[PDB]
Amino acid sequence: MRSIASSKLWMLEFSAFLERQQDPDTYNKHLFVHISQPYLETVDIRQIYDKFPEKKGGLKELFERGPSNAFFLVKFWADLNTNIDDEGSAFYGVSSQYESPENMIITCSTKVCSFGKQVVEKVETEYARYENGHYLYRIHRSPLCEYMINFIHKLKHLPEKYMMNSVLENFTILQVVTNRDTQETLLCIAYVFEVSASEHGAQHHIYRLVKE
Amino acid sequence: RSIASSKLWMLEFSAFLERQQDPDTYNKHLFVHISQDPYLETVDIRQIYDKFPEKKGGLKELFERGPSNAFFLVKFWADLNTNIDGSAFYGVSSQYESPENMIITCSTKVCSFGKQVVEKVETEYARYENGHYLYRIHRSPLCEYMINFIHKLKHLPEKYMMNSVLENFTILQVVTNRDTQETLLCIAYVFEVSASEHGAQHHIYRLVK
Ligand SMILES: O=C(O)[C@H](c1ccccc1)n1cccc1
Repeated sequence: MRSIASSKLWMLEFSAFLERQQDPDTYNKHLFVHISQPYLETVDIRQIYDKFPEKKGGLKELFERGPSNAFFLVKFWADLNTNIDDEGSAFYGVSSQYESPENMIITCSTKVCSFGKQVVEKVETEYARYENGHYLYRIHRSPLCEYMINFIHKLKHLPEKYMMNSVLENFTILQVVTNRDTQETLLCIAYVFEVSASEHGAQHHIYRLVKE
Repeated sequence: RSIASSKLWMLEFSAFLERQQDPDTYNKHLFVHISQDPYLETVDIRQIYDKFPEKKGGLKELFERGPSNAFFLVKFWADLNTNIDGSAFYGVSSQYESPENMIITCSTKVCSFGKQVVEKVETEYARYENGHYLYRIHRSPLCEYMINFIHKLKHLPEKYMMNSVLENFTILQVVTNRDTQETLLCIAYVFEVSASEHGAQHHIYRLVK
């Protein structure tokens, strides 16, 4: 009730970044969004069904199947203050780490919704490595999908942050992590976005979704 | 004076939303509309290569092949003041005229923030009328990408925001003689949203080097 964790799986790290080679040896790594990990604040899941309305297979159906301790909402304030010109010397990447007390094979589903419609669905199977009494699932510098690279470039073309925020009111991502054998939902994370108001600095706020 | 080469000219072009209100009453909202003596203003085609499809088969290559008199830029102020909340038909219509009986190939490419997102290709056929030859597209369905795009623009709170988005949105239409492969007309389209009370408007330019 302190972090993005169920009984069987927890997020340690998540990041999306732009890495720009300045020299043969020297690199700038700009973090668009970044989580690295007292009680979490709570949000009743009915407050967010309007942004994730979906019928069959949707958030509501997933939540009702449970377990109710697997469901989180993350709000990101994305830092878009970075140069995106010189494409050749740029790598858009994602990294993440999860941890479990047991050796599971997991299925990770990511759905991106834009103005109501599902625009991307990515499904991957991940496998653990034993490390320090636990089982670790680690993605290191995987390429950011092209949709998201192009979305960032579109946001940055807008002349005012308030326009970026208007667009982002209609943008969500839903991540569902499932045990491949048991089909148990291990983690389900709903993500919403604004652009960070600050000149430089990504922020996040994590909530535990409830229904009480 | 108008969108015309030696071998083909546009008479009419429209995109519309038709909403049947009862058995005999319908609303027809025009998003954009051209119906057609001073000279057209000119635009250097190098200014617009970055907004259109480049590389093999791209605007630059097409322009250099010529003929140079076949190339036009149309700016639309699209009228988005209409209800888009079931009984609706989103449609496109157009008419062309030629002095010769050709089979024509119409290619339409939609480009969004650099990338080609839709390509449509159609073959159209002539009808003789009074020593010339007429081509007509009547109530062809607007592609799903464009409907949706309209619906997304209409969710935005401000027309200036809609116009910022539209700066990186273009459509390229290339009309070719199917048998000779001659370029008959090439029209680059760019967009703004029309202001309140305004309706649909357009401005036509002749692309040059
Ligand atoms: O979704 C799109 O492709 C674009 C858009 C998306 C993100 C930023 C700027 C424009 N759009 C169009 C209408 C609302 C957003």
